[PDB]
Amino acid sequence: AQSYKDLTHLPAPTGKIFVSVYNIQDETGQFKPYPASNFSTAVPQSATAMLVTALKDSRWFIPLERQGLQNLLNERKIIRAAQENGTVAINNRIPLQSLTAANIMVEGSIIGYESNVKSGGVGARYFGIGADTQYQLDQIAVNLRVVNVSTGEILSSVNTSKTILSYEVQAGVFRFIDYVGYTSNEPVMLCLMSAIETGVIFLINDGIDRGLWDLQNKAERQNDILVKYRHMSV
Amino acid sequence: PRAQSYKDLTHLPAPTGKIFVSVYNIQDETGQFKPYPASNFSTAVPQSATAMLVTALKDSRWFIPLERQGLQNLLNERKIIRAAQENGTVAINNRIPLQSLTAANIMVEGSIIGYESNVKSGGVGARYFGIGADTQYQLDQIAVNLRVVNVSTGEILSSVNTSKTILSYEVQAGVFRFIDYVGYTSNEPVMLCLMSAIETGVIFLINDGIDRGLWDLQNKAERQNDILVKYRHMSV
Amino acid sequence: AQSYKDLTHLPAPTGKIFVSVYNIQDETGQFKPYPASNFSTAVPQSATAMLVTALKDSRWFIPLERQGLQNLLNERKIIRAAQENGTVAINNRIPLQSLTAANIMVEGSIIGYESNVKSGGVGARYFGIGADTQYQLDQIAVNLRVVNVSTGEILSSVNTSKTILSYEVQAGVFRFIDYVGYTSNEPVMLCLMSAIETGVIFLINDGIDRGLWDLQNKAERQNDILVKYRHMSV
Amino acid sequence: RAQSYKDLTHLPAPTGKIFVSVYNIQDETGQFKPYPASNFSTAVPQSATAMLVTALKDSRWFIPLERQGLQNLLNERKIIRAAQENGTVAINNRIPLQSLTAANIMVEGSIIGYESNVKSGGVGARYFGIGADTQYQLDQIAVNLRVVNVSTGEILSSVNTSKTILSYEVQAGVFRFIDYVGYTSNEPVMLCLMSAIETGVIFLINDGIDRGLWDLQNKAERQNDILVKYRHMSV
Amino acid sequence: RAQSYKDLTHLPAPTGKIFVSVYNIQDETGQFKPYPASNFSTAVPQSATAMLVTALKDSRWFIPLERQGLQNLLNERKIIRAAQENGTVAINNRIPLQSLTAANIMVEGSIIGYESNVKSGGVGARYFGIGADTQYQLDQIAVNLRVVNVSTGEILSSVNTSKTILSYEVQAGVFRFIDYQRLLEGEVGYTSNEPVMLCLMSAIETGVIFLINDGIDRGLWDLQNKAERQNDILVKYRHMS
Amino acid sequence: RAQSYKDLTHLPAPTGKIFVSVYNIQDETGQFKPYPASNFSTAVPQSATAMLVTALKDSRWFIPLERQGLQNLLNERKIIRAAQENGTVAINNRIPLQSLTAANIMVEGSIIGYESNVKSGGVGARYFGIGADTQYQLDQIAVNLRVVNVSTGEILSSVNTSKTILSYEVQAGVFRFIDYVGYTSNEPVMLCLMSAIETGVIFLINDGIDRGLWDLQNKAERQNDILVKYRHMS
Amino acid sequence: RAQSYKDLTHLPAPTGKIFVSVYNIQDETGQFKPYPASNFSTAVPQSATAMLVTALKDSRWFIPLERQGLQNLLNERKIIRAAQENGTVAINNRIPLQSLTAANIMVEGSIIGYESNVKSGGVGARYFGIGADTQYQLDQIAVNLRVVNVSTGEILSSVNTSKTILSYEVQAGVFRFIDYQVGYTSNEPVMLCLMSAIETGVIFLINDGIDRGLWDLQNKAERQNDILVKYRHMS
Amino acid sequence: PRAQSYKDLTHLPAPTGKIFVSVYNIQDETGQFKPYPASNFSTAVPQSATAMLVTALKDSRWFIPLERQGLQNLLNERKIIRAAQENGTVAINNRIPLQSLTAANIMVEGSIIGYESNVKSGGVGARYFGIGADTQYQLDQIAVNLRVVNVSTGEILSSVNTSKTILSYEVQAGVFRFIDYVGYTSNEPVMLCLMSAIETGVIFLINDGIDRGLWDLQNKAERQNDILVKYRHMSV
Repeated sequence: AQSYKDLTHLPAPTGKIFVSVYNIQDETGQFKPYPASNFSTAVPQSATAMLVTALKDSRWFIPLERQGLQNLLNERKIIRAAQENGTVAINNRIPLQSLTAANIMVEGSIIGYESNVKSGGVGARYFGIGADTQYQLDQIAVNLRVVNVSTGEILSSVNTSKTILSYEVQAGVFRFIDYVGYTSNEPVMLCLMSAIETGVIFLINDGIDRGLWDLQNKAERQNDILVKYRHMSV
Repeated sequence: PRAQSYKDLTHLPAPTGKIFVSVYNIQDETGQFKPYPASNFSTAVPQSATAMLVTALKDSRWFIPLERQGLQNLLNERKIIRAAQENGTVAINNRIPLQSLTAANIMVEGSIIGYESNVKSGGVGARYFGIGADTQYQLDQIAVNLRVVNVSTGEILSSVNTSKTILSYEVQAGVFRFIDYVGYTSNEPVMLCLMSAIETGVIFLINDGIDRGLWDLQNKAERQNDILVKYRHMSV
Repeated sequence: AQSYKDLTHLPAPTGKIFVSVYNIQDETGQFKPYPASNFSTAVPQSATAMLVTALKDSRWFIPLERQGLQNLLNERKIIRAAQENGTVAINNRIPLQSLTAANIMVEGSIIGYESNVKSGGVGARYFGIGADTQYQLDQIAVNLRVVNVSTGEILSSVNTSKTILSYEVQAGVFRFIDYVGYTSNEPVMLCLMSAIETGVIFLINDGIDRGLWDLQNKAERQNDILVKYRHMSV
Repeated sequence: RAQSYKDLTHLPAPTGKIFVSVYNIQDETGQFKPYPASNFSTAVPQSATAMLVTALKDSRWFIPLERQGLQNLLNERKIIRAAQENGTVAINNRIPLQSLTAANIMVEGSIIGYESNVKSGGVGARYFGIGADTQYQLDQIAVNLRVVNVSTGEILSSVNTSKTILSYEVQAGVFRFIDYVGYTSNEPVMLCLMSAIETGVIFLINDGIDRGLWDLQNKAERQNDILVKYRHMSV
Repeated sequence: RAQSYKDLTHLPAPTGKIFVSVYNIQDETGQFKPYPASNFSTAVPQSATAMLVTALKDSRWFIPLERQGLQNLLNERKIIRAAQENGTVAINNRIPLQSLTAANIMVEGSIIGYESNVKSGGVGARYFGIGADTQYQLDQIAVNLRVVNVSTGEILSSVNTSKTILSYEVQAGVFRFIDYQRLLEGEVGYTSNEPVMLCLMSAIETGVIFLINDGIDRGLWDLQNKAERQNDILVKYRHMS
Repeated sequence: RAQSYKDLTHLPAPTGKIFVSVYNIQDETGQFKPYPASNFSTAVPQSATAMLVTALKDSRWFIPLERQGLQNLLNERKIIRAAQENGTVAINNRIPLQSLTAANIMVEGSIIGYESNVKSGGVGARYFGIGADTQYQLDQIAVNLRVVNVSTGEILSSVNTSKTILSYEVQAGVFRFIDYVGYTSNEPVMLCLMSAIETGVIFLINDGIDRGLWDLQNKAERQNDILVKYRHMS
Repeated sequence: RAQSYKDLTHLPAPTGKIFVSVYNIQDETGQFKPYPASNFSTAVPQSATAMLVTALKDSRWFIPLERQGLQNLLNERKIIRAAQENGTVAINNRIPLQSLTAANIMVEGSIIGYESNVKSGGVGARYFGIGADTQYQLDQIAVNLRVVNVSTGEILSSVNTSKTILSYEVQAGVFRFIDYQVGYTSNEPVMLCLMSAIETGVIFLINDGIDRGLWDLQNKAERQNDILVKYRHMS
Repeated sequence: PRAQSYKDLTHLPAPTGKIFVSVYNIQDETGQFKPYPASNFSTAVPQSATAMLVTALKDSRWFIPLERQGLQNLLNERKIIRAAQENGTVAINNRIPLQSLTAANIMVEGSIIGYESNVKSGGVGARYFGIGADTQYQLDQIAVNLRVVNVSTGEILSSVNTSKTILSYEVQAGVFRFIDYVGYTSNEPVMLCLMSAIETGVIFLINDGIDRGLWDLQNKAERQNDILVKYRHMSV
């Protein structure tokens, strides 16, 4: 997808930013219609994992684990129990630091989702397909927030929407366009990822502008990708 | 392009100074879900009013929202910070100075108190949309209540109510025509509805606060600002 | 609507009354029938929000927030922590009083709800529509109680029933009859709201008669609205 | 208003009114409404407790103490005390606290059974006066009320009432009914629940007379028309 | 009123009424009503404990002690103590507290089975004297009552009852019924109560009589007149076991 | 009464009855009834535990100690002690407390399987001697009973029983049945559960005898008619 | 009884029986039965843990220690201690308490997958010997058994078994079956599947343990036993 | 036969020494269940990913997995042991020497992040499977995410994502022909998909770790290994 390429070729910052990752909540309230199970969610429930990946892939952030904090704490208990008596095989000693802290924490909401099946119309032209074949429209809105831990104020809050027309051309292969491409992943997931990745870039952009963080070369503020995504926020 | 509610909200007259306000949840108190063939669990209304409100309070240029949903998370992070620096070994460039959590005298809270949606044909919609009297458009109505509570006393200072009614139909794949009891939107209508209501509520809120002396304008004359009188009139 | 106009034009009391607002529980047990979701409630779940609005709008009461008492308390902790060390910017100082108390607390129940689709009969006659055209009947019963915090005894206990025949004439506009007028609100919404509004007035009347609270002008005990709602209460 | 209400509100007086604590009346019918109702729609309103509290008051025999929101009460009292302990509160805003009113008996109960069927013609049709094609409704609710001695925990009384109501709609939202003749604007099942609880309160008062828990002001009134009406009902 | 009630209300007297703690009778049938009922509609009423208490009282053998609402009781007693500890309460309003009454036995139970099917013709049609195409109902309930020794935790008594009732509606809200345990005797009764409830109640009332008999036979409690062990009702119910 | 019941109530006597604590028999079939039953109707009764207690009592080999309501018991004993500590209790109402009777063996169990199929013609039709289009049902239950040594926690015995019952209704509420012909007034699936549990208790008794967990009064009677009958069944 | 049970009950003996604490076997298939079953009817019986315990005993290799109901155990022991601490209990009623027996190993597991579909013809029709239009049933279950070292928390052994059973009914409640690599059973097929799988897992476990020196055979020569080598090859 | 992923996983080059890793759950975060006529409660994907991961980590010969799911059970058993020998009376042949629970510097965790399943006919399936264009095969797609966390600092060291797509159809009862974007399988296709994704996940993880200097190979000659290069190309 284009978002992944843009995300992976940003200009570099002075240094990577520590950030603690809390959840991206699904707040659409939406599930699939008949004949799905009543319990089948309309959107994957994996936004947080995607965010962690998107933050790392940006080359701008060091994500700190918080979802499984209790597990972390246990493991550290077990380490301490294994070395407090000074008998542990030295090749097996694990030096413990204090957990890395962060001044900002990142959180989010999937704020909306719409999906409908369509045929012909504008989609059929851009795809180069028959005016009777049925395609899909998937739209997701994501909100990402960065909170200041020192004060509890919101440092940054971007909103992204991605809308994707798609249709199956081969078993398990989809052609799609971002309001032209090939994808092997489900359209709805491509949408969720693309929205989250874009959100991270929006995030990085907003932070540069507000002096939360700066680029290695301030000259690189006018990088093609950065202005591309800066303009997607009007 | 973007709704009238957003435009009005983002061009309000300024307050003497921005007001800190703590935001807790906006509950969906409609009791409503989508009918067959929806999943029984599909909510009629989006479940993200709180995020929308935080964004709208910020966008008004009147408020600095303090997020409280993850207060418990915030507090843990501060524990983790203190534990990392109490021994004075942390790399000086990685030191995180802690202030006190910013406090607020007022707390804003709310409810989505009503929602109705039905599909319609002909009538006023058909005329204003300029469509066939057999062609179907949709009506979405959402009602929101916003309350301001005094943290020092616990008195409920303000309690405003807004209703937004939106007529819509899809004209192109993923594009909707709408009327606010004509515009175009790329967003699903029930969300356009909820957003407009929340944004309107924040404006109603600001007005009520001025009138009750909860907060004051920078320019005392601008009590007769076009936007403020517009929304003042929607409340009578 | 009539209830609202009347509620906002009550004669004034000697002084506004503090009251703690606790929930109005939905005790109908009722949800919407096919094709609604099984989980769709028959009645909105916002009676309490409406009570607070009605109490303030009566200009008789000062409602004290209790649903978010725990949040309140937290904010007060945060306030104290921010100023106990005396370093806070003097203009950023927030003086804390004790939470305002109340001798009475108001609570309630939605004790019954009926909703049915109908044709012909009285509706058709008064609405002036075909005996084949369909209207809705919505009926709600509400109970409001005022409790003495000092003794735990019930100070006042009023009951209201609102019955509304309605039908849609235009997209989103209903003509209704109160067992003719026009409303933009959903009928069940208007029914619940009207019952609660009427309830507060019933409450206020009962309170006057039982000496729980007094009017500035005792002569206005014969106010048009007050006697109107006194007549309904029998 | 129904006969039950009339009777309840015209009982002979007791020596002095009785404090009684009311905790919830549980729906123990296990019953919900059939298709096309939501699976979650209860057959019977979930508001019996509120109704009982009202009925206890209306009888003029009892002063009901509500306990459902006891924890809220307690909080309010915390807030009151915190507000005046430092003696700075304006004397006009001072709230004098008494001790919460206590009671020796606790009343509790269950809705123990419910049946509803749609009927056509038959016997009802005659007292209603219509053809074997019009459909009327039968609603039957059974309630149990218990009185508990708080001092000892003995269950002093356990009465049972059944109300059966035949009804059918004549006008939109207006019902004709017969109590195994009147008109009601209230939904029949709710008229039934209410009539059951009201009747129960009277069964309770009678049973208390008979067990020496309380007696009448005027001993002659021990064989009052209403009290005797409902005693015969209870056997 | 059912025969079970008549019999329960005319048992011979004991030396003294027996204190008993009443805990719940659990519905362990696992059964709900079929389409078109709500999935949540229970096949059997959920009110056996309320009925048990009434049956224990109506027997004139027991004094039931409240335990379902034990926590509420305790609260009320707190409130009481708080109201008179400062010695200012109006003397007419003073409430003397004893210790909660104890009991050496607790009674508990299970509804262990429930069967219901609609039938036509057959033996029912004969004994009811109705058309072989008219529909009647069969309801069967099984109840288990246990008496537990609180001093030792041993189970003192565990009786089992089944009541089977054929019924059909004859008038609006009036049912004619038969008690399969007397089917061939051809006696038919009328009831205003729903059949599954008459069934539940009749089983529970029978269980208590079974219970009183077992206790008599095992010396858990005694009759005033030892001679009255040969009372008609006691041998009637002694034989059903 | 069932063959199982006759056999259980006429076993050879043990040297003396055995105290055993009874904890639950869990329904571990995972099975509920099909359409048009309620989704919530269990396939099998939920009263196996009460049945076991009755069966253990009825064997004349065990004295079951009630543990399901252990917490209630303990409460009752608090209440007794509170009523007598002050030495004021009415002498005829005095309750002497012993210690709760203890037991060295715990009995517990699982219903591990259930099958129900309604059938037509075939072998059933022959043994019943009915029309070959008339429909009968097959019910099969598998039960597991375990005895645990409380001193050590070792599992002393683990027996498994399967009962399969063919039945069809011949009179209203009366069933003819066969255990791979008899009459029962009880529902076939209950007869199935009960019979399995009764057989289980006998199995248990045999295994205990064989392993020296407990002994019979006359050691020669190991060759009792009933004991060998059920011994051969496994 | 099936090939798995005969085999489990005729294994070569170990040096001595092994204590193992049994915690649950979780159903991790996520699977329930389709229409017209109740939505809540599980595809697979929920009794794997009871079955494992039975299998472990039946192997004559293990002594299972009950842990599912450990708190009940603990309560009963409290009651015993309470009954004899005051030295008055009748000596014949005295219960000597040891410490709960411990174990160096802990056995745990998961049912990790399940399939069921109905079929016609193919290998089944041949091994069953019926026409290619007559229908048989396929049930397949995958189980994972783990043995964990309590001293270190490392996983000591981890076997995986899949059993596939083709089946169809010939008489009411009697089935023809095949252990897809012919037999009779009175039990439901998915039952025989789970049980055969759990029994196979225990043998796989015993084998893996011998090979890794977790436990030893009486006679190391018996390493080439017919049953043991049979199960070595299926792994 | 057995999937290529398994074959590749079990023939990796050895690391300098095997690495202890603690494994907590792999959550199903697809939100997906089976459609009618399945039970509403039937999950689309097996709920046994964690067992499968533990199995995969062992099989790679790079890791020693420490299961933590029953940590509480473990701890209880150790209590029981200690209580059983603290009085020094236990039978010597039954004596159990307790070490400390083995610790690990890294902790592995993961999510099933996506799942789609469809029944299909004709197209590529009919061609490669060699079946009638009306004959039905199924498509299963699963996406897995594995994360490695530093237990000493809480930094998330690695987060790899894998997708497996499998076309399949049953050819004989309980035997499937399948294609991994022809082979035969006795196991169910959705399980084959989940297993293959997880195995691939582990190799991706090993690769990422080499790259980030978390670990290196025993034999320097093996730095450019065919299997390691194969699976790097699937990521890029």
